[PDB]
Amino acid sequence: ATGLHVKNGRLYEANGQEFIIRGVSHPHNWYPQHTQAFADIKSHGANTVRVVLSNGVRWSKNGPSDVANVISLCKQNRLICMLEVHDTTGYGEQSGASTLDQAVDYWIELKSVLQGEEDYVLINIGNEPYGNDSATVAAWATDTSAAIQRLRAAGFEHTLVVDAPNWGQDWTNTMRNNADQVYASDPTGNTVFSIHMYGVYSQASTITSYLEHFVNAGLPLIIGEFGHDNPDEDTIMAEAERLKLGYIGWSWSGNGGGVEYLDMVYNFDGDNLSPWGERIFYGPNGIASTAKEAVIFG
Repeated sequence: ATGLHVKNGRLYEANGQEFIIRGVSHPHNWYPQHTQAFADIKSHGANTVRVVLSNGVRWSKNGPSDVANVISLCKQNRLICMLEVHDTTGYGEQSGASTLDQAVDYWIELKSVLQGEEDYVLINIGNEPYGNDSATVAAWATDTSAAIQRLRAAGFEHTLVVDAPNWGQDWTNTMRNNADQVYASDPTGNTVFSIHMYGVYSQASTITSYLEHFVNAGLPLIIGEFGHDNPDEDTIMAEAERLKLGYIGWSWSGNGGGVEYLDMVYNFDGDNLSPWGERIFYGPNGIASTAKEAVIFG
């Protein structure tokens, strides 16, 4: 059965209530010991959590039982769970990345724990699945359409979330110009596009133009990741509120590799907010003042 689904370019629960995602990502794969984060994230008002999983290509695979446990943590804490395979990141540029087909192999393997959870879980097929290599960025639309068709053929009814090329930022506007072709390829219409806004989106003009393109065309869109400063997070949040689009900040805690300033809380301590955590949860157009829990939990 279908749970969350798309109607007229927007996201709805099965009872017909519109759902506007207001959440954060949590690096579950890399920090399995920090499962308290699910309740901590809920305590600050988020309605969704984007969970980092691995299909075993680049990190250690999250098996079915582990994924079942993450889904119950989401449900227990009344959060919609967006699961994502992180191994696809930067494919065609990043050495050892997974392809979307390898991500799809993994989702099919979890079929028995995901089927029947369509009201609670969204499947983000693969994070930022192309880097900037021109020849593989040119395959974004065909590869993404192929992955959707495989998932629907395996019986998945969930709403699927697909990321853009150019490491998620789509500065080539490949996702923007071709999302109509990809959307048409899902027989159920339950596909949502996801843009990640970092340094390409430091100007308000670029942010606004990108979001309006999708809203004016009825193409479903969420801001799957964004950071602060240098993207203009003030405009990203204001515009997401004005246009009623979902957004998900990166990330709860535990950033390494130079982006330690993207931690929202220090050392996974839910009461120890950084300035980014205070901006995204408690600032203007922030999670605590704008998010609404999914009505499926009432």
